[PDB]
Amino acid sequence: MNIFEMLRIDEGLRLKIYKDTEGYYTIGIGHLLTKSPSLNAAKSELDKAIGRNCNGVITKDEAEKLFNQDVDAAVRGILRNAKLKCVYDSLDAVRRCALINMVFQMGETGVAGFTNSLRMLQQKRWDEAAVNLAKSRWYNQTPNRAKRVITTFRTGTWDAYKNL
Repeated sequence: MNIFEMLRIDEGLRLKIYKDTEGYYTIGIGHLLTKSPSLNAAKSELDKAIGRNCNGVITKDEAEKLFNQDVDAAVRGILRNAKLKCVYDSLDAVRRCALINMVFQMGETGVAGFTNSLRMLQQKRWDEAAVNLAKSRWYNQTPNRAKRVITTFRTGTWDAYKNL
């Protein structure tokens, strides 16, 4: 299992514009297009992102290309962020995947706000951090996904994704 396989379990693959759990316009493998309520604004972001006239629909191929850029940007964001890099560098390979997943879903900013959990993960207090991460809007809004990520930080294994 790797970061790409893991995120594709969590995000899915949709070739037509769709709405987030949050109601936002997305496509592909969790690629948010706009937080704006117009399908028209979304369609315009899509064609800008792909470089063609898409009419709301993309190929597998374009989906994967967007996914490649997004994971690359997530990693680079972690590495550029003062709060995040320090925790990343301290973690093992599997837990590193779990932080990347959070960054992809919520953005750098969002994750950097989990101050106390970050602190516990750096300290390698796995059980405590798992309990603290669960006290969040994130966990309450997307509990099955959050709990997969949380088990990943708790165990350091890919067990939560075996099932799936």
